[PDB]
Amino acid sequence: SLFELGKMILQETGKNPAKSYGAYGCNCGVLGRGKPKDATDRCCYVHKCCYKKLTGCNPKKDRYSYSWKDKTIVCGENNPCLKELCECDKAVAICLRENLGTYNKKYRYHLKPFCKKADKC
Amino acid sequence: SLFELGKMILQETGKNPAKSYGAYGCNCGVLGRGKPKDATDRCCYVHKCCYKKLTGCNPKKDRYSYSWKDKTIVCGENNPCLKELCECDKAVAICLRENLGTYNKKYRYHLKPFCKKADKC
Ligand SMILES: CCCCCCCCCCCCC(=O)O
Ligand SMILES: CCCCCCCCCCCCC(=O)O
Repeated sequence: SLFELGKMILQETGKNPAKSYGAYGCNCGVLGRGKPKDATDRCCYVHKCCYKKLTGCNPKKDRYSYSWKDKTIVCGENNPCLKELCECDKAVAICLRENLGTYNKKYRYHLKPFCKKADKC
Repeated sequence: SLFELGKMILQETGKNPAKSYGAYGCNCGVLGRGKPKDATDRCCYVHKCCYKKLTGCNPKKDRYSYSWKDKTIVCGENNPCLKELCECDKAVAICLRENLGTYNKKYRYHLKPFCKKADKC
């Protein structure tokens, strides 16, 4: 759920997730997708497309277990849907950290309604 | 200072530092040293002996800079004493994470005044 997602982002990046990524660009955080602005935003585009394959579970509210083991995110067993959910979230947290070099503060609080429409996943 | 030390322990172990290590065994956290109970406690014994070499700065209150860069603690330049300080702190955080497998909850709130005296550093 959002609680696990946010924790993973903090562990990987060292940054407060709500603040750095809760409204970044056209795809990170609240709302749906749009044309990416940069590589951090493209990480969040892939992540939202990752959620589209999740069958019956709720990406926003279902909790799942994972542990931070030798500084790596390891998705616990859980059920089929929660496992894929955890795997979506781990991959966006790693991608956000990988692209910290190009993170741009000007997109931090982006006006999402003016984004160009996104391509189909 | 304590703020950097706690943050490093959280980043490496994923655990709330105050709660897990603020009074652990005979050497972690408050107070001085004593005979170690286990490997977590020996990490904190080494750490406090690391602090004894620093007489030109204050391990508890002086701030210093460091960054979490690709999930590794990197001590910033700072001055001679703060650099060594950062280096003591980085090594205890890594040691505490390495010995998480044997962490024992029975020593979490240890009665330190009954510890056997420690060997000289
Ligand atoms: C410790 C953090 C508590 C939960 C905060 C959750 C905030 C999630 C931020 C989502 C942005 C990333 C993106 O959309 O993938
Ligand atoms: C985010 C944490 C805020 C600062 C909390 C500092 C607690 C430091 C705990 C010391 C225990 C480790 C030992 O003695 O090395």
